[PDB]
Amino acid sequence: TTFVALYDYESRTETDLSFKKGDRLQIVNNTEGDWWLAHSLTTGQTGYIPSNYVAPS
Amino acid sequence: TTFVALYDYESRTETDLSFKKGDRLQIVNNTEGDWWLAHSLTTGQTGYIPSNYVAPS
Repeated sequence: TTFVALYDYESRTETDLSFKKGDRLQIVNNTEGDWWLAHSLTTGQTGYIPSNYVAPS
Repeated sequence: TTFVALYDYESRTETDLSFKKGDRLQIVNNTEGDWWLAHSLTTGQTGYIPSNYVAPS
């Protein structure tokens, strides 16, 4: 299964991928799962987490 | 809806969130969607992309 970029995206960090509209991309299986933007009720910090690391309460 | 960390995770960049096992986290709605690890067929580069930016071929 192959995706196609609908928009350009410029990498903002050392871990994201830049692409131009029309580029073809393949998703890569990773242990961590999809990454979610999350807010910590425990610490008040906010940022991306690996979804396979968490569970519904 | 509130998640709970199953494991500790140490932030590796300026955008991820550290947490300890047992911490409580809330997912945050973002424009970008979940982030996926992707491999570019166009450039051969690899890294995380915002999923709302791409579509099935």
